[PDB]
Amino acid sequence: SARHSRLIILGSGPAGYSAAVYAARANLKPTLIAGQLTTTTEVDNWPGDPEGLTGPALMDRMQAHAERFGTELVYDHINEVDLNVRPFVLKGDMDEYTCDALIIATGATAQYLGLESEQKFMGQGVSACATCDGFFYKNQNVMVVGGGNTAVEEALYLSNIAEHVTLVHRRDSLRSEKILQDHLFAKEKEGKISIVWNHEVEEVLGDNTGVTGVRLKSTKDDSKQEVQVQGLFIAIGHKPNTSIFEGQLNLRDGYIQVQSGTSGNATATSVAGVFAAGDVADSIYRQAITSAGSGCMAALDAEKYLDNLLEHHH
Amino acid sequence: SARHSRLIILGSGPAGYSAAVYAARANLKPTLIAGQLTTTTEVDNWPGDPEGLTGPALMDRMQAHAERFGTELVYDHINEVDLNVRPFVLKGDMDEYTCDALIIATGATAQYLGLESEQKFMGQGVSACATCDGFFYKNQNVMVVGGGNTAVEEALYLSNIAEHVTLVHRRDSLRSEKILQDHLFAKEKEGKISIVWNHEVEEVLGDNTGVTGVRLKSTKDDSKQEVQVQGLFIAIGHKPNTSIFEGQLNLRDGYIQVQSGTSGNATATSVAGVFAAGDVADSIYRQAITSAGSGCMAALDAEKYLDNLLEHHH
Repeated sequence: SARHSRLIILGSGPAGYSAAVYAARANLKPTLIAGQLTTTTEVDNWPGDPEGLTGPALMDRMQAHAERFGTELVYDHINEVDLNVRPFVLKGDMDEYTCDALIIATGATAQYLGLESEQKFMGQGVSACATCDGFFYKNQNVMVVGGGNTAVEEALYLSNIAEHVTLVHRRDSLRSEKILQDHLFAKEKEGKISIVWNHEVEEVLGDNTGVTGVRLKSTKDDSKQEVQVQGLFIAIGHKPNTSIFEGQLNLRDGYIQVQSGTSGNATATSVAGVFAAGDVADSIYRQAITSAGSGCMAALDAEKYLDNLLEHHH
Repeated sequence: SARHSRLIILGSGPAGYSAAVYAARANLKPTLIAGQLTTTTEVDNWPGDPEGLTGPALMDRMQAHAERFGTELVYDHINEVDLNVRPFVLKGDMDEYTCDALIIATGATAQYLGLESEQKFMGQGVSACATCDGFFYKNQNVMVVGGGNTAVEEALYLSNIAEHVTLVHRRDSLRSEKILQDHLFAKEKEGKISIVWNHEVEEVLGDNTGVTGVRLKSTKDDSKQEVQVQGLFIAIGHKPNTSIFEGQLNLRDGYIQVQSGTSGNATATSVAGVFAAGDVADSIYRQAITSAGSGCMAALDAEKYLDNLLEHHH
């Protein structure tokens, strides 16, 4: 038989653990099913942790916090949901779960090159987050790989920090928005950004310093080109972790659509009783602190929903 | 002559210090003018700090964090602003400041009884925040003082934690919204909440345990009444710290109106270049973590605004 909980939070992470702490201190006894921050080596922008913080260390603290006030943690992978009936059904490998309210905090997944040189130097000068790691390379030279909105915005961000940015793309045109393109070409004219078209990364180069260069290979002939850089930012793209909700929730480009606004219920989805927090619904800011904030919001939204539902039953 | 900065953040606090950390790590060199969390004795819902945290300790850490990456802190009180001209003008007791973008993070102020017994037991069982301190009183008896939306919502929140809630008000009707009133009267019928009309707090009672009772005095005759409670929550009201912006920004009930939404620029006000973060713009959630999140959002909003402004000058 299915394990029923009043509230289930799906996903461990800043948003999920934040919702757990608030739901548990509201006396809701939430269940969290655990199954972008845990890959960052040095975390320097979690407000109130000025030095020494690492991604895994922050997750351990958030996990301990959720458990301290009585969250039930469950280690399972959910391969299917039914949001058409209430209580909502979550089908896992180990058990089936049902709940009266659901908070979805499944995050998003950054895509990488898939190169051993890239994995070798992951954390030693290879990064997927300009906002997290850009300040390291003030007055130094960096490279951004990719061709969509994300790559363009990261090169723009970094162009106020780095001495020079090299943006590399495998096609010869960008799939990004026209305002972002205009800003980029302005910076290129002033010498702050260079763009290398029709190329892909062949090998990440460095030593005990970490990254020192990148060898590119052209996608239209056999030629190669070495660029000296201290930081490599992989910005191929982000994918919200929403495949199991397709056809059951309103999505926009794979992100879960939430009500937002300034009059409460800001994390509500298109299904009553289902709330979404963090990077699964946020395409713009995508930081641990903003995710933690929305998880707190989802907890209060869910609390008010469950209380009103409670008022009319039995 | 006026001290010019590209970006000024007005207000120390979770929102202001969070915006400072992000603006400084973006290489913006922000100025923060410093002049609800710093009154909470034990802070138990800052995600990732499971035990031992105090309000002042968290502010010291956030302050150190903003300063580490190069925020210029200024200790001054702003008595007037001019947002009708650019760069915007801030008139202080010690200096005049101007800026190209402004982040307003001035918070809100909770109103108290003004009683020595209330101040005596402040932090030892007297609180202004049910969300912060309610869990302390699980399966115990509490009192909420006030008559508007805030008092009603706090009594509702606490009614799922405490064994019993006593809501006390000086008039004989509530000035709160009708849906909230219906929920309250439902809980009263079931014996979870009691309402004492036409009364005000005369003295807060307790010892080394902290609070043990409250003596009420009627506002319509000379009679008095003792209630045994372990926690007293003062919910007379919140006032956003916005008086100097009246007539210069769109306000709704004194809160600064922000764009919100899921497509970025969520902290933008009715004046281009002016952003608002934290409790000065949030009437619903009002927590340190949600304020910190919006301060991070305001930093990115301001970063994109300043960069575009930069592109077209000189």
